[PDB]
Amino acid sequence: QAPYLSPAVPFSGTIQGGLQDGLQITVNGTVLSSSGTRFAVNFQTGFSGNDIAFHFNPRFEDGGYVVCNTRQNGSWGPEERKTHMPFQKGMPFDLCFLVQSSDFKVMVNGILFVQYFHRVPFHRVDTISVNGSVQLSYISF
Ligand SMILES: CC(=O)N[C@@H]1[C@@H](O)[C@H](O[C@@H]2O[C@H](CO)[C@H](O)[C@H](O[C@@H]3O[C@H](CO)[C@@H](O[C@@H]4O[C@H](CO)[C@H](O)[C@H](O)[C@H]4O)[C@H](O)[C@H]3NC(C)=O)[C@H]2O)[C@@H](CO)O[C@H]1O
Repeated sequence: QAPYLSPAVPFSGTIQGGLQDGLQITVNGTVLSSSGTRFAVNFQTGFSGNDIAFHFNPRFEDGGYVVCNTRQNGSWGPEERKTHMPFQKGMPFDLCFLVQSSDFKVMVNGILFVQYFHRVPFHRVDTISVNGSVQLSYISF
């Protein structure tokens, strides 16, 4: 599938034929230096945002942490927080999401940062959305 180039934020877009084992999604952009304190990459089913299989949510708050979570039928589940901020405000980033059968792995700037085990079946998620304090250069597959 062709990449989305300079998509405006907030973004959503379709992942052609859905998430698959071994699919790698790159999100390349810049964290804004002073336009808020959080951003999110969401892997979801459709365009509603009520069923987000994997919400990856860096927060430049309390010194900085990343929330990983799942929204199901409009309900957020138990957060998995990573008390490690691998981003810097104002700086470019390259995020890579590797879909595996049991989990997502998230590489930040080349290096595995977090592992999130599937809470809902992944082959059904077909949409990426991005919101918050970021500018995007591209999303590639
Ligand atoms: C200590 C503790 O338990 N803390 C809890 C808080 O962390 C918690 O905050 C919520 O946490 C969830 C993850 O658990 C999300 O980060 C929530 O933020 C919301 O995220 C959604 C999805 O990204 C976002 O909606 C999207 O917005 C875009 C455009 O911007 C568009 O409208 C899409 O349609 C939509 O999906 C939403 O805006 C965002 N809201 C905020 C305020 O960030 C986060 O609130 C709270 C509440 O559960 O509970 C604490 O106790």
